[PDB]
Amino acid sequence: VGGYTEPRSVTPEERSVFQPMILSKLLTAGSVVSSCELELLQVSTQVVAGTNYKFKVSGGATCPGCWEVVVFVPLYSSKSATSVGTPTRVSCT
Repeated sequence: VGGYTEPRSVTPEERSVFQPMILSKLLTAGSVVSSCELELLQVSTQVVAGTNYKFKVSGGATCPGCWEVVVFVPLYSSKSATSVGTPTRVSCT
């Protein structure tokens, strides 16, 4: 118990919030170029003291490849901030 849900489709509001956070992280880590079209393929969630969102993301023509990236969203009543994890390269299959 306490593991991830099965992957699911990403909501419009989730794309709006998390896609630029994940792009910014991949860009600052030197993993993608600034022109990268990044797609959130799916998300799996784990409820802790807050929520872990595990994304599988795909790059477009200038950033081909897939990464797994975990984002932590804490509870409002917490001293902790929203944190993007370290991206890991994964197979798109």
